Amino acid sequence: KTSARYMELVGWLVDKGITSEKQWIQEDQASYISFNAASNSRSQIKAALDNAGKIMSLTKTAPDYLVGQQPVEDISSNRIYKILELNGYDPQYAASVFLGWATKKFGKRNTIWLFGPATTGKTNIAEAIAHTVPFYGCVNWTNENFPFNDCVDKMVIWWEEGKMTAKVVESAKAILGGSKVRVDQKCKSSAQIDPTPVIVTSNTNMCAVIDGNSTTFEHQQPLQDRMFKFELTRRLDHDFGKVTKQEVKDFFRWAKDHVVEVEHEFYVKKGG
Amino acid sequence: KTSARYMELVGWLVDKGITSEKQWIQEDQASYISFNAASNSRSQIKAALDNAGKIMSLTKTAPDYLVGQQPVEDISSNRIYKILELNGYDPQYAASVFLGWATKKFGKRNTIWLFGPATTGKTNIAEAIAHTVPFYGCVNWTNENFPFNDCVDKMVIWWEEGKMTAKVVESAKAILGGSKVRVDQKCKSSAQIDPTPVIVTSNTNMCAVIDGNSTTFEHQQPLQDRMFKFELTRRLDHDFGKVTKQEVKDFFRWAKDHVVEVEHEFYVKKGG
Amino acid sequence: KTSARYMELVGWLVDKGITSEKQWIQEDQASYISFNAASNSRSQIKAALDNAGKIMSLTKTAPDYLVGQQPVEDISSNRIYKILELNGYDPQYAASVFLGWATKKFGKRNTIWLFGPATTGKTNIAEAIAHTVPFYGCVNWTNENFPFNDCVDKMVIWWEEGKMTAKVVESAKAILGGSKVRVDQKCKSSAQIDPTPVIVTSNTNMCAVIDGNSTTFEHQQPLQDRMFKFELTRRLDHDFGKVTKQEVKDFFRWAKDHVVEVEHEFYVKKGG
Amino acid sequence: KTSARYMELVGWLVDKGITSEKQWIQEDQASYISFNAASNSRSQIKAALDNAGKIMSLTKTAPDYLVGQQPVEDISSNRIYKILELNGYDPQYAASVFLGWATKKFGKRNTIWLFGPATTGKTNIAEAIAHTVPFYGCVNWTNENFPFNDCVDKMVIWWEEGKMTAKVVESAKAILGGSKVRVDQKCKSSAQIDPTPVIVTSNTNMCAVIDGNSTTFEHQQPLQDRMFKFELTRRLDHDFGKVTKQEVKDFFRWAKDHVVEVEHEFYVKKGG
Amino acid sequence: KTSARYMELVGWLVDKGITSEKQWIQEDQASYISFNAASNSRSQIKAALDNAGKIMSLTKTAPDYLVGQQPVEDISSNRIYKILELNGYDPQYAASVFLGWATKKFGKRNTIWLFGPATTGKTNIAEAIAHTVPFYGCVNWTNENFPFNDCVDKMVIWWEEGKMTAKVVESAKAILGGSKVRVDQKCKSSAQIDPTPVIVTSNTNMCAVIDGNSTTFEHQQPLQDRMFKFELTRRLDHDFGKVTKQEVKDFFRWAKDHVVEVEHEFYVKKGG
Amino acid sequence: KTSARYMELVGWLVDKGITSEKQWIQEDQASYISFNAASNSRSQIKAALDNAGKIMSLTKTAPDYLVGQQPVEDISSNRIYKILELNGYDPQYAASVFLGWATKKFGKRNTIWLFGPATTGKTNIAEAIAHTVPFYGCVNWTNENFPFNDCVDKMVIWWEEGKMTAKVVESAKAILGGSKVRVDQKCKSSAQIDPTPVIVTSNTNMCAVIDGNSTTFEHQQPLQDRMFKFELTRRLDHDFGKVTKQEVKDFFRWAKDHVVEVEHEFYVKKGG
Amino acid sequence: KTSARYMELVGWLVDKGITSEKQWIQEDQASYISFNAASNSRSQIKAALDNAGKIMSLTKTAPDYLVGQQPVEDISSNRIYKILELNGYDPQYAASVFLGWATKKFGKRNTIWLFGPATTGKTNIAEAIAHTVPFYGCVNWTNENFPFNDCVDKMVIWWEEGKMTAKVVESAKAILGGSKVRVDQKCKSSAQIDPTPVIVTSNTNMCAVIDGNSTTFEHQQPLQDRMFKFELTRRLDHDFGKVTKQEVKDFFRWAKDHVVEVEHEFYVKKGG
DNA sequence: CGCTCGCTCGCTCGC
Repeated sequence: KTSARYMELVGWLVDKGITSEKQWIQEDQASYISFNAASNSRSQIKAALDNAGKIMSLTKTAPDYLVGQQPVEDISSNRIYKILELNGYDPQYAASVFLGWATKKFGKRNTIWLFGPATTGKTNIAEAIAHTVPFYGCVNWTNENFPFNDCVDKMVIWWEEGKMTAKVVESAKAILGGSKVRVDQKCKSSAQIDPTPVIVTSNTNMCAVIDGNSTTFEHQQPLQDRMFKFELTRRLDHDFGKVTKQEVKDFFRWAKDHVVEVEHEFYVKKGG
Repeated sequence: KTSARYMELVGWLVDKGITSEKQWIQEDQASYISFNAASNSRSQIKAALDNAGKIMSLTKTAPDYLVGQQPVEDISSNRIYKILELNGYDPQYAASVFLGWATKKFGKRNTIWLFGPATTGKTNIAEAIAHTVPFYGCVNWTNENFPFNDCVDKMVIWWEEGKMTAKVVESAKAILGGSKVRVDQKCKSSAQIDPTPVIVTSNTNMCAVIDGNSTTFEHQQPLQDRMFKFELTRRLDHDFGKVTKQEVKDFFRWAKDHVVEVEHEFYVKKGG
Repeated sequence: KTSARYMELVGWLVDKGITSEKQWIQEDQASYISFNAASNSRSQIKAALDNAGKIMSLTKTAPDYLVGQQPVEDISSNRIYKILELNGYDPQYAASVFLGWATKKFGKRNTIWLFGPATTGKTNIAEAIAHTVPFYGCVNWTNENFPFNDCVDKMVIWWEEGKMTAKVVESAKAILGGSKVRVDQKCKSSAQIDPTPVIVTSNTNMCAVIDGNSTTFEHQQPLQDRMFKFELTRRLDHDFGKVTKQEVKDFFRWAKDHVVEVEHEFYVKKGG
Repeated sequence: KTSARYMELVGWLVDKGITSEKQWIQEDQASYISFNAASNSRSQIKAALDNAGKIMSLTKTAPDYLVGQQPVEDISSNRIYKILELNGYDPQYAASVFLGWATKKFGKRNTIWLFGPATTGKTNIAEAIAHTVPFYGCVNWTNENFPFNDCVDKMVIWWEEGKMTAKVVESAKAILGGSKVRVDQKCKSSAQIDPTPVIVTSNTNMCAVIDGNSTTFEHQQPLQDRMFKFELTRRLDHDFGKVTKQEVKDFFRWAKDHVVEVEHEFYVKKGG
Repeated sequence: KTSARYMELVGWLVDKGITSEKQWIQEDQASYISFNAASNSRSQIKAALDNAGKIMSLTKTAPDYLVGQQPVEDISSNRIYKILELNGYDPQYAASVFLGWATKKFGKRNTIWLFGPATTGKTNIAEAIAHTVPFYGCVNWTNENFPFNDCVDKMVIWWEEGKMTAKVVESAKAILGGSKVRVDQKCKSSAQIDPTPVIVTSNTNMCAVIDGNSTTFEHQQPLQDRMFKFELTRRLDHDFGKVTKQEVKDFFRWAKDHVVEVEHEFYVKKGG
Repeated sequence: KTSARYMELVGWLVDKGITSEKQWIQEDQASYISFNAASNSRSQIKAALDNAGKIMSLTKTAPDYLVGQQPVEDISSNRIYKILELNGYDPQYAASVFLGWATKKFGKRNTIWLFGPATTGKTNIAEAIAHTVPFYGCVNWTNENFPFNDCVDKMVIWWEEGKMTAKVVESAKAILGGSKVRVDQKCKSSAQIDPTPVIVTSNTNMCAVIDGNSTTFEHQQPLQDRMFKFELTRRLDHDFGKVTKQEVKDFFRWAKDHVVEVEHEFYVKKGG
Repeated sequence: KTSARYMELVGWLVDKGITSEKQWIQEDQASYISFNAASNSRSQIKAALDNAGKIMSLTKTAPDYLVGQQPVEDISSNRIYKILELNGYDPQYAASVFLGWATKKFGKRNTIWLFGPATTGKTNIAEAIAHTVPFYGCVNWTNENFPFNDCVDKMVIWWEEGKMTAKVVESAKAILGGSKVRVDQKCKSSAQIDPTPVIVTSNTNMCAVIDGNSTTFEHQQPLQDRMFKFELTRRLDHDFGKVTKQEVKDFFRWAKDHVVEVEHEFYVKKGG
């Protein structure tokens, strides 16, 4: 009775696409109606749903999800290639670097840092790329005590606001460096931050260690060695935008199907 | 009688169209009397009411509920066109700006800010906009500790004056432009904030962030870049207010069908 | 057995009219004996009483309970007419203004505040007018941390004391101008505040808006436009109190049977 | 089980002739033991005690309760009369004023202040009069925004000390003249205040209106008109105390059986 | 099973006289073992314990508990008499004052003030006097007026510390003079204050009432006239105190066997 | 069925030896398995464990349990004597002081403070003294809600760290001064606080009243009078440590079999 | 039915090769299905896991787990030997020092300071050392309210980063020196500090006690005595890391089977 | 077959 129901719920959760509350309400909306019409208690169902969500968040990361089912042939039908050609960089090399960084094949340099203000248009593209996946964790830097709130234990962790001070750079260098360690949040919560690809998209200089109020350059070499620098030249135009998911998947599949030379340095040269 | 009673209550709520207790008491109050005379437990009724409210609040976008079956018909039929003609502006540009702010076509301009005294023409417009939508919210600054309370399950979020200290400004700026994040201010407050348009109506200047008890300047640039400037010079006459929903729907349909150029600035131009 | 008894109790409670505790205890006498001899209901009885109170309050108008059966003919018999003649004001114009303000069809001035001497006699008249109705809610400024508290389950709102700040004035201006918004009174308690005729009677100047901890005369024109200015000059002696209901009903009937032209000015015509 | 136990308790209380709680606990010691050994029903007992207190406060105020069937006989048989004769005040006029204030025959003059220093002779009399009534009320002025807390349906009001700030004076002025106002409670609602005889007995000067931290003289005319003035210069000597009930009842009967004409003014004449 | 256990507990509380918790836990512990081995129901046991406590507290008197009948046969035997003789006080007068204060036959003077530090010998003497009786009670004062242990129907009130602000000064004189006062504990607890003798023991100056941030000298005479100042400047030699019950009984018998004349005032005539 | 099982569990717990949770888990752990196989209610098991702990604790005070039953007959047969000879101090005087402090002979002095560095030998002595008793507690300043939260009938308390804030010193002086007080440490847990022997072992100066961040010399006299002081000279010896209960028992026996003079100061006499 | 499942789980955790619940769930496929079909309670499973962990920690120490049964058999084919040859250090001397430090017989030496940047391969070695042991804890030291919370008797603790304030120096010395004390973890939890070594691997300075914003240099001798200086400023190669447990066990066995000179110093220079 | 008290489970507030 209970075991069969739990197995059926696990099978229905595995053979579907439920993640957040909005997606679950938009997809299968009859579950809430059935629960309201039946009994007002589903502890086993809630536990099974939580287990399925944890298995989906810890199972597939980004490489098993960004693999498309059909590679595109027309390179002019993608906005990413046009943006890369207008900015002044190689599109194939950038795609290969992105595929190598998202697969966990770089090593210590597992953090991509961007440059530019909020009027460049890259923030919307980054938000769309972060929301196109299932689990997503935004790094809300609002206090100087706990930098990671609800962004731990997800799929893709990205930062869109907040500046790291001098009291958090020592922890960021060990968290974003790509090492598995168990860290306790508040008191009754102890998670394990694993090595995942985290993209940093801000405006200020991330390598400048802001020691409270001033700026002290005492450990910029490790932050520069374990960090990247991808600058954007051409900004976003008017009447052009809205990053979807099928085009991104096709671009990822085309970049993975044709791998070329991939470099490993700090400052990216003007190639292409 | 449990499942059958819940099904009958759901059917009566779907056919009668009741949202809260006030609407049910004002309209057909026979279902509530029957439920009170029959069983004594109100947990199922509360769960059904919460489910109905959630289904009514989450279903589509904020601009999808303002488009009626009537097309153009008559352009001049509301007080907004008369106010724009008396002050000296264009109606087409204002309609395009409203359609872009309600649909999120600009990306950054997703908040309407007002300025001027109460005897000029803003309080009546705000009251009409709040009364035109039943599922509207208002962030009343009653306390200086946890002012953000009723912020979920609503579309039109109101905003008034008050000593807004530096605390939740960083979380409100990410929600006023278009994002999805949770903000906790007390005990049970874990709830995701959906992207919806927020209207700001105040008598004084709300562009400067207050530092507890004094008006200072710290985060005025993001509020000026995300908010929209709406200056006024004409005085408030007589018989202003009480706008029906049909005129608002006709204006929204005319603005969505007849669109001009796309602009992105703080002030309002008189072109068109 | 239990359902029939509950239905009989609901019918007896609906066919008796329960508005207060003391009146219900002085009128009915076998209800307590029946409840002690039967079961031990509480939640259902409270819900039924709340529903009956809501249906009795929000269902009709406040001006329908003040109509009389015969109009008054002697102008030197009622105390209100004598007070209006001794104060030096028009009686017919004042009656027409009161009838227009009580019907909710006057405009933006839905509140009437008086400013006279200390020991005059208006306090007894205000208390009699507040007690003449069944439901009456006073604005007691006991807890300074919360704004409006005693304002649900009533209709007649009377202000006695309490220093209103800027936030309280801004929250009250949204309801005193004819709008409808949700005002919070505790920790998560939203309720629809409908527009009703609020009568203000105190000795302090209500035009001076306090700016939290200091005094700043900044909200004068809107406070003067959204209200009137009814001052007194004559003083009453001993044996002038004890306002009944037949005289008030006769005065209301005489004012409704003869309605003149209503004006709109802050300064009343001192003629009498 | 509960209804039968409540009926048995009511029958035992009616057959035993119990009125208060302390006397019933000190005398009828078997009823409490039986209630503790059987079912524990405290809510029903509290409701019955509240109903008995309300019935005692409604029927028979102070003159019909503190008036014995036997006469006074000798004039020298009361401490209050001896104190009034030694201080120089009129005894018949004071008795008439007390009978008029305790009977509701004064109208707006329902306030009596007793001016005195430290150990003079009025504090002990006030304490004895407050302790002679089992269900009396005391002004617990221990907080700023927390005025009354235990004075609902109390015909006897005791006052010892406590300077009220400018935030409850407007509510106290309307209640001291025999009115009916709703005060803000410390919980979240508001109780009902009935027109009972409230006496004042402070130590400093009650004529100065404490408006927060200064003295207000512009609004002192109504407080002076709706108040009395009593002075006591005779110090409390040894072998003069112990106020009982038979002497007070005899004094009340002698004052009611011989009423004189007193001038209704601010001060009290000592003629006679 | 439950009735027999309740009867055994009542018998052990009545005839056995089990009042202390540590002694009852160190002696027989069969009731706790039975309650742990049985179910979790303890309403009857709690009611029996409350009834036993009420029966033990019902008794205003300390002479039958402290005074005995065995002869001493010597002048000096207890340490209290030696301390009083070394400090500079009368022996017979002190014994008469103690016998008059322990009997509760004074009337107005029902307080004992002790001047000096806590290391002199007043705290140890108070602890010995409280432990010499079988039923006693102490209530500390840490915050303002919330920490109240148990003192209903007692005869000795403890006062180790507690700085009362300008709020309860007018109520303490009436509560410690010969009347009652309202008590506010947590929430669902309300009682009165009977005329019991409180032993005041402080080290600073209690005559200067702190009014929040300053001093007050307007009602100190009323609190000083209803008390007995006892100067205790002679400190101990090397760990003095620790009086048992036999020594206290012998001292009480020696003080009662030699009674002299003692006046009723505030200043102690130390003439011996 | 339940009573017999509870009696069997109590007998099995008494016929073994309960020390703490870690010792009970390391020794016999079949009680939990038996309780899970028999019943399922954890309340009965918790009550049985509490009864067993109370029965094991109710045996002796502290001096009769810490003193061994084996004589030495020589002054050179313990590590304490060697440490005292190396650091330069009197052995007999130190043993007498320890016997007087552990038995409650000084009265006002009931705390032993060990001053010096961490690598001296005081930590091992403190650990041995804490492990020599079965039930031992510790007071740590980790939580900012309650500093003295470890007080559930503890007979030996050890101090290892924690600042001395201006708040708990007044409560600690009444417990460390030898007086029958009942100070509450949590919420509704005002038990009989007896004068238990407390030991302090820190490296910094514990006589500095840290009032936030500075140091105010105003609450150091009672802590210095109720505490001791010992200035060591020898550091931690290499290859020497881990004192057991045998050395403590031998030292206690040598101090009890050889009693000399007893002083009452900080630095004791070392002549001998 | 749960007793048999608990016994089977305990047996599988004891003799089987399972440590946590994840390994037991991933091992047998039918056991997880049976546990899901039985019940949903996890308290018994958690208790069994805690008992197994306690039995494994009390039975086998860190020496029996870090040392293997077979040696490496190669004095020039290992990662540790290559790192020592590249950094300039002795192999046999380093192995002897490691065996002496990881034995728990030095007295106070329980940590090891390390320098150099994060690109020297120390992070990979720390991750391998943390993954080679089952029970691994972290030092979450960020806020100034809670000191150490993730230390519940961990066998291998790794120090990450954090500004060590000047207040917990005594608590750190009592934990790293083998001082057994019953210190509280947070508020509602407590444990016993056992003598276990904690590894230290970071990039900042451990001697600089950063007290919030300043730097305290008074405490340095205990940190230098209870630590081991290890240089790591020499740059190594790239594309290395990923150390398993077999190599570490072989190195430990080779160091234990061939012991040379062992000293108790601290400043370990690059010998050889 | 009906009245009543003890064992056990459910709604709700404090910390």
